[PDB]
This record gives sequence, C-alpha cells and structure tokens, in this order.
Amino acid sequence: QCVKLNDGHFMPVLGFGTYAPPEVPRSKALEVTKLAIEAGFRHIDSAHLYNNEEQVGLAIRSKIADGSVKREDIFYTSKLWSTFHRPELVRPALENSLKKAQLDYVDLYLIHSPMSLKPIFDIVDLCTTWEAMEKCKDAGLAKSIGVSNFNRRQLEMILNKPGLKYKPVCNQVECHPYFNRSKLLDFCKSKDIVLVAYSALGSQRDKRWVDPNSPVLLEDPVLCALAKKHKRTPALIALRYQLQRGVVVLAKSYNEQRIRQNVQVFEFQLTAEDMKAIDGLDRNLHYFNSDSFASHPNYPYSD
Ligand SMILES: NC(=O)c1ccc[n+]([C@@H]2O[C@H](COP(=O)([O-])OP(=O)(O)OC[C@H]3O[C@@H](n4cnc5c(N)ncnc54)[C@H](OP(=O)(O)O)[C@@H]3O)[C@@H](O)[C@H]2O)c1
Ligand SMILES: CC1=C(CC(=O)O)c2cc(F)ccc2/C1=C\c1ccc([S@](C)=O)cc1
Repeated sequence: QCVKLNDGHFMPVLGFGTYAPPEVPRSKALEVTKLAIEAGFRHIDSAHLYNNEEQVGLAIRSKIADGSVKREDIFYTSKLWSTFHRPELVRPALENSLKKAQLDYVDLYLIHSPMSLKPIFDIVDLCTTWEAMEKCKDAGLAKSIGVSNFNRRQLEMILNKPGLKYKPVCNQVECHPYFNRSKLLDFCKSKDIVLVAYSALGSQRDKRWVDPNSPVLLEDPVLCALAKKHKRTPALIALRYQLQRGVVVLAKSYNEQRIRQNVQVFEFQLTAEDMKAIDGLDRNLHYFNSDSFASHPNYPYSD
C-alpha cells in the first residue's frame, strides 16, 4: 500500500535502501535494485552521496524497458548532499542526480542532512536551501520535497519560515526499536509529515560511524521471541513494527533471499501486546555515532 503525502502525491510504505559501502562493486546496485523491483518494492531510496545513481536509474529504466513496471509505478528518492546547501547549488545538484539516473524527475528530493559542509563545516540558512527546493518542485524536477535527519527544532524552522510555499512531505531519520523516535513521530503526525525510518534493521554497522560494541538489533531477544511467535524473522518484526506505527520504512539488502523476505512484511500483523513489547526496547541508541557528526554545530542529536 501507499501513504498520501501532504502535497497530494503518494509514497509506497516500504522502500528499498540502496546504500552499500565503497568496498562493494558499483555494479551490485544495478543487480539488487532489479531484484528489489521484481520482488515487489516500488519505492527506491538513493542519494548523490551513495555514488550509485547511474546504476539505480539503469535498474529502474531496465524494469520499465521489459514491461515489469511503468515510471509512474516507481517512487524514486534522491538527496541533496551537504556541500550543496547554498541555494544556488540546489537545482544544479538535482539536475546532476537526474542526469546520472537518466530520469526526467525524482518523486522525492531531500535535504540529506542539516549539517552543512564547505561547497570543514559551512554556515547556511537552511530556510534559503528550502526555498531553492521549493523552486525545484515548481519546475517539475522533484514531485515532492522533504528533509532528512532534522530534529524537531530544525523542522519547526522550516515550518515557521515567512512565506513558506510547501511543507516537507517527510523527515527521513534513524528509527528502529532501540531508537523509536516516539516524540518526533508524534510531532510529525500532528503536522501531516511522514516519518520515514532508516537503519530500521539495525544499520549496516559500518565501523566508520558505528561502534561494533553497540548491541546488534536483529539479535534482540524480544524481537527473536516475536519472530518465533509469528514464525517470521526478527527483520520482519522490526519492519512490521514501523508500518503499524504509521512509519514508512526502508530496508537495505544486497542479498537475493533477504530482499524477497522483506516484502513479506505485508503478510502478517502484530497485536497490541507485541507492539507494547517492541516499544519497551527504546533506549535512545542511534547507531550513527561519530565525531564527524557530533562536533557539527547543527548536529541533529544535540537534542
Ligand atoms: N537519510 C540518511 O541519512 C540515511 C542513513 C542511513 C540509511 N539511509 C537509507 O536507508 C537505507 C537502509 O538503512 P541502512 O543501510 O542503515 O540498512 P538497514 O536497512 O538497517 O539494514 C541493515 C542490514 O540488514 C540486513 N538485512 C536486510 N534484510 C534482512 C533480513 N530480512 N534479515 C536479516 N538481515 C537483513 C542487510 O544485510 P544484507 O545486505 O547482507 O541483507 C543490511 O545491511 C539506507 O540504505 C539508505 O538507503 C539513509
Ligand atoms: C554512509 C553515510 C550515510 C548513510 C546513508 O545515507 O545511507 C550518511 C548520512 C548522513 F546524514 C550524513 C553522512 C552519511 C554517510 C557518510 C558520510 C559520513 C561523514 C562524511 S564527512 C567526513 O562529514 C561524509 C560521508
């Protein structure tokens, strides 16, 4: 199914995450994005940062070419990287992501992060960045625009901007049973802003930003015990948890079996008691936990 965004467009509630670390051959993104679409994924999450937009757009275009899907059946997101926050850089950055993917438009374009970088940190009025995203939606380059990694105060800045034309349709943030974002989720729902969860499965645990001593979400005993009760898997429990909270959830897998497993999230449900047990896992744990973000003046978790 799909959720209706506050601008009238529609977002599929389960999305495929395309990020893989640079040790993975660029060509794997092409193969696993085709598998994801074959499996039933219709929402595809990419970013300038991921260095995979050529491969991901080819996968989408290839699945249009063989008649498996139409362009309008695919929801494709890209993101503005943080060295392009200056308003004059936003449109060219988007047109580059479009040229790489070879698409006429993205369904969704996000400010990837509030933590601006020199075009070394930068100081940018993100309200001006936002005005330039608005113009991109006006131009038809992005169907919808939104933000990623914004905390409540940074989102309020956008929402209270003098002469705002379009609300962010979404805030894409770290969100999973260890860090379930209940308060931010409530705030978003009160503004008809969709919360989209990334690292919903515990993150890739990349050693550059994630402490390998952090607990492994998918080994959690409550998730395991739920997975055994429903005869599903811990990953599926964690994904279904978000859908029943009204969260759009991403899932990265470069594995053929797992990509196909993840679509099973539509095939079952959890009870109130299951949901309450999962909500009781919350421990304020963001897996991305690095000096590279934490020392930034607009670090979202400075809270
Ligand atoms: N906006 C941002 O700042 C931001 C930040 C992080 C992520 N994201 C987006 O969100 C996407 C997903 O988040 P993430 O990359 O942190 O990964 P994730 O979705 O939390 O997945 C973590 C690991 O879960 C494994 N997995 C997938 N399905 C599984 C299953 N059924 N059972 C067991 N393990 C399974 C995957 O390993 P395998 O590949 O081996 O299956 C994956 O590497 C990202 O790729 C990117 O598209 C955005
Ligand atoms: C892999 C990665 C992600 C995850 C994703 O989007 O899937 C990410 C998300 C952000 F909001 C910001 C940075 C990153 C990132 C790599 C990265 C980290 C620090 C820097 S610099 C040293 O500040 C540059 C790049």
